[PDB]
Amino acid sequence: KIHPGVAMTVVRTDEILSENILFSSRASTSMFIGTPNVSRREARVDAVTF
Amino acid sequence: KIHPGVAMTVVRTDEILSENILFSSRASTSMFIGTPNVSRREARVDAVTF
Repeated sequence: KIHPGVAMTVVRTDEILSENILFSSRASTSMFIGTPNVSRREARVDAVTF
Repeated sequence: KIHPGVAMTVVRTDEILSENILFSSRASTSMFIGTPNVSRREARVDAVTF
């Protein structure tokens, strides 16, 4: 319990889960909504994936 | 530059980029041409290749 020649400086991060409030005024962004499209990704003989 | 007792015959190949005139007579072959088939290969959601 004797002091060495140097002194340290601890640095740490503290993760904090926080409920936020998001605001955005009207007429903020314009959007284009496209029609959905379906296609087979992996045509397994047991079960077709879509 | 003394001529030795043996004679030599050099042989070299010369590759030549030529042009060829092709002929055929009237009604040489008979092209049976069928109607082509169409197969959608890539069912991509951006542009489809047939």
